Amino acid sequence: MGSSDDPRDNFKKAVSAFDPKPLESWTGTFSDVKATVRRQSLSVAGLGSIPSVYTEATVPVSGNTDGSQLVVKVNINTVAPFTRRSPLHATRERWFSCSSSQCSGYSRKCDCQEKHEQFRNKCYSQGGQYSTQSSKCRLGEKCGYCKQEVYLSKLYLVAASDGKGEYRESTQYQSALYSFGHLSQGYEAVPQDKVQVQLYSEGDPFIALERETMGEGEFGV
Repeated sequence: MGSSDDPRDNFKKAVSAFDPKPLESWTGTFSDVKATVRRQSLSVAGLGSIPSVYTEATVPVSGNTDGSQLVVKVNINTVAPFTRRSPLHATRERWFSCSSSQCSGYSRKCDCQEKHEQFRNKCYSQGGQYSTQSSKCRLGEKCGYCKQEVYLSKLYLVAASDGKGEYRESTQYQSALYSFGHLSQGYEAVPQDKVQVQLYSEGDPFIALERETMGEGEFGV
């Protein structure tokens, strides 16, 4: 194990190691739409402008759906072909679980009613709908969840080096966006007629920044 006492050190090392030259060859198609290699610059306070390179295409939803899923066939030079299916629409549930941190009373017998009530009221203030599951909301209970409807707008994909100078879909990163799971994508509040698809390499500073800043895009609390 290793870790620096400088919070930005891991990020700086990633920036130094980043070689975008192979990515210039990332031409091809996304579901038969012509891809374009894009060179962007990140602005990171104290570190300046940072290169980032991805290949992208806008895929129409029409003609690229399989039931409720957008079907993205990645056919990019030097990247082993792969498909991502991603839901056009998701129902995002954020659950309130009663934990000791928000529990009122004697440890073994506490409940989170006040904090749950706040969470429920917060949901409605954010335009969500709430489902209450446990009113008593005792320690360890799943008390309820806030529900939001979202629609895929920007799909982030990640490729990793193979051993051999080319690329394949990343194992570790199912998205370039923190927290890097398959539903860590760009969403909007209403249905979309097209989706922007962006393919990054694992070592891109965009992904490093997402990681080292926990999605915030900048360092600091």
